[PDB]
Amino acid sequence: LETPGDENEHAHFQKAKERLEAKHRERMSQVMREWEEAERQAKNLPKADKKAVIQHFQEKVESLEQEAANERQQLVETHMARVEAMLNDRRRLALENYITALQAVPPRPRHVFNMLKKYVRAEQKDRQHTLKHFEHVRMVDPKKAAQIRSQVMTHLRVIYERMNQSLSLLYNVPAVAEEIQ
Amino acid sequence: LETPGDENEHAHFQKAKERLEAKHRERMSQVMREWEEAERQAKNLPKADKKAVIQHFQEKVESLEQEAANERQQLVETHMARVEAMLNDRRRLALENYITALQAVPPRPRHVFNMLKKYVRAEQKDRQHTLKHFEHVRMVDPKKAAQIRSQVMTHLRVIYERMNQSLSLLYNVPAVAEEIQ
Ligand SMILES: [Os+3]
Ligand SMILES: [Os+3]
Repeated sequence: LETPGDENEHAHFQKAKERLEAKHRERMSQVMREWEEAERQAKNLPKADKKAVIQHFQEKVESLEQEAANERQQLVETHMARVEAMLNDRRRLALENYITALQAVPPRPRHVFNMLKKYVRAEQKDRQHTLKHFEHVRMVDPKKAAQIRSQVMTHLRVIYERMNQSLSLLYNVPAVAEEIQ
Repeated sequence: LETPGDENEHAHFQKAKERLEAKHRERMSQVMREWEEAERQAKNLPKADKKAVIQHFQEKVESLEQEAANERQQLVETHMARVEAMLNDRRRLALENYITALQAVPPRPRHVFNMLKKYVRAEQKDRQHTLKHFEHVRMVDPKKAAQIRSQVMTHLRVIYERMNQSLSLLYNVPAVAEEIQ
């Protein structure tokens, strides 16, 4: 995670969640094994002791379940972070590329557009992505999402303003205006 | 979901979440499209109206995000339900199969055990599965999990009692006792 090179991320990301899982079960089952033995003694001990063993290990697992939590979030935040940089970086590019329009003999009307749908579908990936991500916050931590709606509302609005502000660049190139539209 | 036959479930399950996703984005983007147009009018209207349009669609999306929620849970509960029946059904079987031991000439010491690890690893799938499932409740709806810990604690305990109570059937067959152990 702190190094990784194989381009495709879902690959890696999947692999990290994967081994994150092959790791917890390991430490977790060790407790379900330390617990079983544990009770195997409070078997002929007071019922008060039986009870404390239960409450002790009942807490060790919460401990672990917590570690893993954090541990897992730490993974996600990265992905998201890595995902967004891709998404922004691509977008920015298609801008110049779609900016490179298709100026020459017949302004490659098929390229302009070919290029356009890149920007568009791209910028949609943003919107589509910004949204998914949020739903998560809506569920998992309803309060967390409350705070962050004002924040993310602004974002979506930016894309909208941008997108149209992009299409509105045809208001600088008349030929392909009615031509492509 | 109400019919399905292709054995493997993860397959289907994946497919259902899949189309559940190809469906929401559809209805969702329609709102992000009904919203954009909407604001495009409150553009020269009072700032009070601009504000209501915002608050109206801000609520239509919560609506949808809610539908989808429910809609998605409805999927999960099935899977879990289908998953558990597999898990129980298999287990029960390995019991008789592992019960079928390996009685004959040399009580297929390699079969008894071969059979055993089926039961075991099986019953672990239970424990492993019961646990995963719960972590979900711990996160998503912390309160939900609080209620249900007493319930699921009992379960895990049952497997434990069972498992050992199974191995302890060798206390009925002496040959393979020291023989396999
Ligand atoms: Os995400
Ligand atoms: Os599950």
